[PDB]
Amino acid sequence: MVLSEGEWQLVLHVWAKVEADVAGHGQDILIRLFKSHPETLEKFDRFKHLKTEAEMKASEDLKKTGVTVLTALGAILKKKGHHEAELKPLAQSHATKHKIPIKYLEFISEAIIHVLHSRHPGNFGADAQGAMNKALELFRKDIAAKYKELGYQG
Ligand code: HEM
Repeated sequence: MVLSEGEWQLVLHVWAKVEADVAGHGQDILIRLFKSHPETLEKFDRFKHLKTEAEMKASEDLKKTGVTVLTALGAILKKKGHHEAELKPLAQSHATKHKIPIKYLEFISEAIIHVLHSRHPGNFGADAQGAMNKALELFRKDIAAKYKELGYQG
């Protein structure tokens, strides 16, 4: 697939607002993912034991992780589709080391779209959400193809 420059603009315009607070958005998104799909918390051996949202809010490990996730995603979106190199190492560790199914990447994409919609309503109207969903679908499709080459397709 291929996004038009206007769609990338909508994606990078709302991403520039997320970057004013990467750690807060990281927390919100991971907590949204774990409350919606609790089985995903099991993949994180570091803080798998957290039982409540309050615990999750108070975990420094969860917040650091959230910042790592968003910083790597932001670096991929800024490429505007030319992300082959950034995707390689990512696809390898999530397919071989962590074992994250494509389904989980769909779940976090939905958590990203839910948080942006709540926090940024004025910059996340319907066209901007369609462009963000396209950009995340592109990311999932290229990662899924890399998973296949690596022998995981999951
Ligand atoms: C937008 C999608 C994602 C991006 C950009 C992303 C990126 C990263 C990055 C950069 C790291 C550190 C380096 C590495 O291990 O590769 C990481 C580690 C990890 N990611 Fe992901 N991730 C994403 C989705 C997920 C999902 C959905 C899960 C789990 C349901 C997951 C589980 C993990 C785990 C278990 C680690 C190790 C955490 C720790 O112990 O350090 N990731 N991820």
